[PDB]
Amino acid sequence: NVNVKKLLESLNSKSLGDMDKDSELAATLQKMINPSGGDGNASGCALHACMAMLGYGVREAPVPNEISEYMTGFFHRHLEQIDSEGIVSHPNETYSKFRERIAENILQNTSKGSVVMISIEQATHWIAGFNDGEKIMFLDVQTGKGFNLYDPVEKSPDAFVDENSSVQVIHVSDQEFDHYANSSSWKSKRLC
Repeated sequence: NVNVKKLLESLNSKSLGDMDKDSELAATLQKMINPSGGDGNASGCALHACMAMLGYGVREAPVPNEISEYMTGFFHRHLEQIDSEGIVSHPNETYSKFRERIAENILQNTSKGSVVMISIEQATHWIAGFNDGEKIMFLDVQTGKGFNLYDPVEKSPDAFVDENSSVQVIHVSDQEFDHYANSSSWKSKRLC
């Protein structure tokens, strides 16, 4: 049975950058959550990242033909904030800088232990985001990457971000997460 509080300790006891550390946990979690490396629709994954980070347990995300039991209608309570403009990219802003400004905005509105679902360019893609007290961990348990903006190639910390790259941080209520936890959908997903 997989213990996330265990990983996080190990991880944080290394000479790695905040992006490495994310890229690492995410690549770890991705072999369990998205073993298939399915590059389909990625809300499923993004949320299992959240479930896992809250201590609900690591489980495989829905597959394409499971998105119908639960995720088909998961965001209805949040379509306005997704459809929104969100946190927009600056010009000459690098990837690292953007990620950092996105993090400091999340830290301002969340608490240690809290997670968020992160819409990238209006649900173009989906990543998770985990508050550890001190910093945000952006995880992309689908592609096994850390922070990214769903570009077709990898980007370096010092890459320049495209102009009007946008991200909308979605604060799913704890009820929504709990609702999903007592849901046969969740329960029938493979543990670890």
